[PDB]
Amino acid sequence: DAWEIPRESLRLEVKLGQGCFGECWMGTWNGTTRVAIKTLKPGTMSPEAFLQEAQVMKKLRHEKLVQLYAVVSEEPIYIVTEYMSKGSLLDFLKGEMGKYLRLPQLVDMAAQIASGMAYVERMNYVHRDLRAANILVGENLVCKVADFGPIKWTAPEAALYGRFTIKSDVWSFGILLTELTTKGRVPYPGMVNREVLDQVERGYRMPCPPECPESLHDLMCQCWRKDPEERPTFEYLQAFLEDYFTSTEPQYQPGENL
Ligand SMILES: *C(c1c(C#Cc2cc(NC(=O)c3cccc(C(F)(F)F)c3)ccc2C)c2cncnc2n1CCOC)[C@@H](C#N)C(=O)NC
Repeated sequence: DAWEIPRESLRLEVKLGQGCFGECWMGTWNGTTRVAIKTLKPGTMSPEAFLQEAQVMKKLRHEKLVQLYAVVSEEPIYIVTEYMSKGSLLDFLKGEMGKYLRLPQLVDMAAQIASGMAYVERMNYVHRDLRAANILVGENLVCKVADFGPIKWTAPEAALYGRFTIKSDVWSFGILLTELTTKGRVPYPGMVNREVLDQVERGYRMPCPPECPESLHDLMCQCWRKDPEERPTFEYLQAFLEDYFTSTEPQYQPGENL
């Protein structure tokens, strides 16, 4: 494999997140270039299964996807991507860093995520796990799509019958629109996973947030139609939020929170 790397090239400087899947670290590869690294706990999971993740990352390059730099096929395993300076989007929004992110900033992010997903769309691949916990931010509020390793953020047909399409990713993206607009709170407040599947299949969807323009709530409701083929594309979503403040909501003025 030409992606492969000799083990002596990686300083694993600082630790970041642990778990039953392994762990990930901030570090320095090749002396020069700073990088993120994901390990594997040899006891908990298998090599050929955990390495099918990298397989996918190999065949995907796009400026709004996290870039796999390198791999290490022997335990302890190391999948090695670029490093993103500002951590998870979830952490960013709840964080003091995003006490002051007004709609303008938030909608641009959604546009960059969208573009990247519109790429995934173009490549006939499927994420199965789109939510602010798997979006990374870097300098200038660049956002990128990741995948580390359930039901509020995924569409019914997927949760139930396992029909995980790109249209399951559109739904969740709609739910991600609620994270960006709430400063990274959880969806379905005072609701728990089994009460969610009822209300949703019964037809319950979330209301337009405080001070979030209804244009965005309608977009979410396009994201969350039950008939999947009549949810919109990431091609359309991208162009939509790209033009949001010129074409859809140019009246817009800020306020307390958005
Ligand atoms: C730790 C972490 C990282 C990182 C990383 C990382 C991610 C991935 N996964 C992908 O990006 C991916 C896999 C499959 C498919 C796709 C698709 F299709 F969407 F493109 C993407 C593989 C390997 C690695 C190393 C990271 C990077 N920069 C800054 N901080 C980072 N952190 C810390 C997280 O914030 C606290 C992350 C992982 N992995 C983790 O374990 N979180 C708990």
